Amino acid sequence: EPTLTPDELWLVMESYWKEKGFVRQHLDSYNAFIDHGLQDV
Repeated sequence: EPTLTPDELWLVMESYWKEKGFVRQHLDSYNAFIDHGLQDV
C-alpha cells in the first residue's frame, strides 16, 4: 500500500497548532494557579 506520503503527514501536524496555540506553557500553567494555586497556600 502507498504507505502514507510525505504530504498527508503535513495535514496531521497542521491540526496541532490550530487546535492549541504556540504559547502553551505560560497560559496553561498559569490557568492552574488561579484554580488550584491560591487555595493551597
